[PDB]
Amino acid sequence: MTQFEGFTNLYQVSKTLRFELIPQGKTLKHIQEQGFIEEDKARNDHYKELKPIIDRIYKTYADQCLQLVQLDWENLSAAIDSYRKEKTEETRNALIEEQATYRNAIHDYFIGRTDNLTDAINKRHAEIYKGLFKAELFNGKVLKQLGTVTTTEHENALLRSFDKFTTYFSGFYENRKNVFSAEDISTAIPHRIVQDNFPKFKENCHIFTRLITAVPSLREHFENVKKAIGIFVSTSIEEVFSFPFYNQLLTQTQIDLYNQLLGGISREAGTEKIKGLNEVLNLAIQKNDETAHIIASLPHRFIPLFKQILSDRNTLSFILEEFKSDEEVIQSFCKYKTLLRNENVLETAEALFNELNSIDLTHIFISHKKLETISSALCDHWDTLRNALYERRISELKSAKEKVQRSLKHEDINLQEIISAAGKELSEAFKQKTSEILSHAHAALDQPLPTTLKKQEEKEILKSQLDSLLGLYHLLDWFAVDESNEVDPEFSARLTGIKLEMEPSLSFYNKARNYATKKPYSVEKFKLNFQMPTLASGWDVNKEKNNGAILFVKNGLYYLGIMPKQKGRYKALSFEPTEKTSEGFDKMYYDYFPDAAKMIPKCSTQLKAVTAHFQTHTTPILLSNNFIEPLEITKEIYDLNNPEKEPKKFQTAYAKKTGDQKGYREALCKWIDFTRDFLSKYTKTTSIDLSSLRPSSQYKDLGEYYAELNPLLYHISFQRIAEKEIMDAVETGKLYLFQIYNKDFAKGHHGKPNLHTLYWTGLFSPENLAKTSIKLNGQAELFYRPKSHEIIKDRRFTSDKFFFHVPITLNYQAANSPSKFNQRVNAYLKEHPETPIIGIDRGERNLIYITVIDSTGKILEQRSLNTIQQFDYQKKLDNREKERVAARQAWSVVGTIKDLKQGYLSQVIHEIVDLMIHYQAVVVLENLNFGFKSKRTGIAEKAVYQQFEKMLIDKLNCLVLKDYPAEKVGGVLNPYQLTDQFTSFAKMGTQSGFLFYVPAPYTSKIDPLTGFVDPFVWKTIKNHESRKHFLEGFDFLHYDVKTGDFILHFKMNRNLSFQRGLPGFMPAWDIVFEKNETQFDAKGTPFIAGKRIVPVIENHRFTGRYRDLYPANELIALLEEKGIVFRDGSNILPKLLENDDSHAIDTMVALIRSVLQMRNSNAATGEDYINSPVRDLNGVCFDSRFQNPEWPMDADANGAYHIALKGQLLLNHLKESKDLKLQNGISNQDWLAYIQELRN
RNA sequence: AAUUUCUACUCUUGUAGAUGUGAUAAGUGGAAUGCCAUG
DNA sequence: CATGGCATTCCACTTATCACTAAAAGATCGGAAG
DNA sequence: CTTCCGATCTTTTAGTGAT
Repeated sequence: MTQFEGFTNLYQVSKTLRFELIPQGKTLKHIQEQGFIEEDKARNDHYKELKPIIDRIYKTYADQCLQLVQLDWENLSAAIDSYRKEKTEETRNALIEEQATYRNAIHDYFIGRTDNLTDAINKRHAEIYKGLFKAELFNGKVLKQLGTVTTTEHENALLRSFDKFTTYFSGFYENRKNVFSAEDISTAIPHRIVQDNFPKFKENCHIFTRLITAVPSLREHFENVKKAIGIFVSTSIEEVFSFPFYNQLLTQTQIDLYNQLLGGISREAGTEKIKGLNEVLNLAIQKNDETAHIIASLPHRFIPLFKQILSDRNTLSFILEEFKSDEEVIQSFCKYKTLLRNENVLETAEALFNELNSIDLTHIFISHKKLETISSALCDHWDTLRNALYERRISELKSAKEKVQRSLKHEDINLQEIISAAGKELSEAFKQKTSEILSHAHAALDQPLPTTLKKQEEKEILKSQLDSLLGLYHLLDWFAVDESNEVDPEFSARLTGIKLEMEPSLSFYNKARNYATKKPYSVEKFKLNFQMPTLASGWDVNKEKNNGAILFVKNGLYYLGIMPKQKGRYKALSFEPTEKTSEGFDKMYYDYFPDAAKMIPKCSTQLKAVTAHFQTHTTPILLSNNFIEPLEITKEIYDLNNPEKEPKKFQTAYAKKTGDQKGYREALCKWIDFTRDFLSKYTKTTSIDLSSLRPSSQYKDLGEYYAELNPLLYHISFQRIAEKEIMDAVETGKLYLFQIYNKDFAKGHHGKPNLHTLYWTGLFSPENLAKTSIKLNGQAELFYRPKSHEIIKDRRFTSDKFFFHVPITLNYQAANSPSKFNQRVNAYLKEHPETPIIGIDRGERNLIYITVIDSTGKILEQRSLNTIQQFDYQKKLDNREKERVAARQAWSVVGTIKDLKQGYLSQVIHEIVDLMIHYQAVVVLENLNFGFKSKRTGIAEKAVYQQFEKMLIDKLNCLVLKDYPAEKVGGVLNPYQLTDQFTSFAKMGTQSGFLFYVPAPYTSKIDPLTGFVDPFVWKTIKNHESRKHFLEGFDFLHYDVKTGDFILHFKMNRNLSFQRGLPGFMPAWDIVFEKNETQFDAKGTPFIAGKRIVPVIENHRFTGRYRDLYPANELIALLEEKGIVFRDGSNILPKLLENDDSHAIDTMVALIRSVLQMRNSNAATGEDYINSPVRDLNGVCFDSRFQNPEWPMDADANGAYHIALKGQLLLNHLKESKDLKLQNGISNQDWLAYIQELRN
């Protein structure tokens, strides 16, 4: 028997807290006199400007090392293909093994242990390889091994700035250490060139050979384009797509060349571009040949390879030089404008335009690749003047039309022919547009230019002027000025001259675009160091004179004290713990052993002395220093810790591979005895009690023992320290003291502290001191950021502040990582069938809506979350989005929307968890991958809502409640754990702890009462013939004289061409055209039954506005127009098909589509509602207007109800799932079968 | 109109809710501009 | 009035690793012994 | 006085986890 409160203290989580530091007294002065702010800023400046120097060494050794790699890829390809053939598990582990094998073989070159190379170069590579991740870089020791990077003296002087400070790069050391590891990390060289680029190359090989065997004609094309691109000149175009050629393509340059081969070199602007492989293949597919139909039947795009890590860009395509400063761009543009003006380009341009009215118009030609732009700009469609010329050339005449379009679309056409086919209205539109363009250009030239562009309006005016400029250029480039056909010599000469005169605006335009779109600089914080190499790396009392960080607690307040190096050295400053009665500070005492698995072998078995001693002789060795008693080390123990093999005999890999569990158990028992002896005899840990441990042979796994052991090591005490001593240490300058501070520690606050502040209070709670649930962690940094009743707006940026970041770990007593968490959740839900369900849906009126249901599907509660603390957030969302797109072409700042995002989502989250703890339910969300929405719904931007899952996940990872008692479940010391750690959206299945994921569609459109939804697709019916075929596909239709409603009876296996193809649970349907009489709700307001809302599409191609409809009244008006008698209950179906005019058929189709339109909404009038045309088995026409709380209130409420029902189905299957597993989503047919089944 | 930071309010010189930092790397998507084609 | 494939720049986003460290080991430096 | 030696300060390091 497990209970809901049992889901706590399951696994550790790690959080970071941020605080502002207030200096206390003279320490603010004394930090300035040492000037550590400027020194640290200079240090950090040296760091980021020296970082690109360092990785050049990494790049150089990577390129040198990889060029010797030579491997067969046949086995890896075979494994990949075999796993592709069928996705059984043992092939997956086979492919995993092959991937690890290839990764290790590639890493062998890096370590210098590869077999294929000789021993001298192997030892050379090893001698290099040990030097990358040490201080050998900074003194240039490894530079002697390379002699290739060849830094200048300024770089060497930069390297001299970090003498005796190499620990600053430890994080960078680890970051680059992830690179050269065969450990399947996504950010690693061998994982990239094994699992990322190589499958792409293999499939590119296979699609190439399929293209070759499909048609051999493009083999000539491919060799031709290789010769044109001039890349890989020493190999065949077949051989490059062969597996042995992947012995190249490891360095960046070959990757770049391959990508250029796929894409093609881009020349400078205004020039023809050399096409690539994908481009020529797309040109082949765009010819609409039967061969293209053969190609369209095949995959038809190569895939570029991923970029090699740490390298740079070395493309052959043209790179435009970028601008530097505002004054540069404005002076360049001012002088360009004055040059253009003094060149009098406008006057000769005007002379060029009016010349057209007094020239032989057939003697001037227009480029065939620009005429469609002119047709679009001067008519309602691009195809207007194209079809005009097409039908003119047709009119002056099967294959003849082909020759006409061939001669038309490719050849440049004289202007007189254009005028003859077009008409003088296009001439007047042309002269109007040219007048507008010349007016814009003249105004832009007359308009001066601002003194900078940091304001948006300056960017606007320059963008407008330069925009008019390249618009004029686009106007100028319309004319086919080439002399292949006739062209007027003086006119062409003046046109070419003026185009060359005003040419470089386009380059000016792109350079201005690149300069203005740069993100503006803002001031940043940087890490403080106080000349401490290891400032606050850890808190331990032994290291506290080296890490230099000491905490104090004073009557509720918190103080962090830093002592610096005095006269360039660590003066041993210490204090005396006085009585608790004495006034003063309470110093924290950090007694901590980091981890048994790393420290015990370090201080015990992997010392230099023991390794030397036991290499010489087999005699056991006694260790004395840092031990109260001489510690025995046996040969056997060293053999277990140093097995000359990957699996240690006490560790579980030995058990998994070997299988001899006896030796595994005995080695484990011996190891536990040894580490118990070590913990007994070691100086730091001899004072700790370990009586809570089980005896040695009872333990199951070593990791279990370690996870048991680690919480015993960590321990905090507190000692009162006299106040005047601390004051004297501060006044001497020997102690820098800050107060840890946030909003909540201010005196003017009352009630509801911030959650992080509540964590901080809970860390130092005496109960947490008794047993450690909240553990303070190491590696804390300090940041300095410079500067940037009536209250001052933006007060917190006015002056410089000292920031403080500190990591803490929650649920310390729990295990390191969760295991079988979903299994535990499924077990609890199996034991509790009575658990409620909460459904979430994204509405159109509401941003989000919630529904609470039981196991019986009864609505406990629905509620609007559209407004929280009486605010409409969708309004601000749409204003911010419209300013985003308005600033997009405006060359403005990009900005962010995500603060308003998470501000609304936080209140949503808080309401969600309040409901969750109140109801002890589960929560169902829609799968983000299996759906699509747009602006018709409120919040539904896919990027917006997908991110909303994330804070839900980690808030449910370590959920606490601010008003709970700290010792209670849901308090600080017992956080609720309900989910697992989020990794990636594509990673988790349908279940994440108590959360559940279901397919989005077929949720809102269904009637809740019986499970009816329209099965008919309506884009099928385009003509009255299809509409007639649709209306004949019906069973029986008659009018109820008693109820005054029109009754349609429908069966499956009819209109299957118009169905959506998903069968329902029952084959019978009885649609009722409800009479549009008045009806009343639960409250008493009248409403019209069957009322529908419909957009306007009367113009047959566009969408209008919304309007009302009364289908029964319009229906009876239609039959009175047709004069067909229907007050008899007779079959109206033969009577309707008698009148075969397309208008009548279209009207009845529209009416029955409208009554099949389940969703009814118009926010302009404010009516969002659901009316079911299909009546109940009780005969009740369902409406959401009835306001029954038993049924959903609104349409989005209906969707939330239905997604809750989907979750109910999924967990009911879990109840039937005896394997404790879950389905891979929910099939739509299964869903509608289920909902129709229990509804009917 | 305040905040470690962010959001919403403003009486409270504050309120309520959220808030894993740092470093590194890669990828994706937009937009603009050119080039070649197609409807 | 758009689409397809490319190329350059700029911006935005996600995604995917590592650390959450006391002590050994080694460098080095200032003051007494030969 | 230089060499050495013991103090002292950076720098690297140690490695678990399912029938």
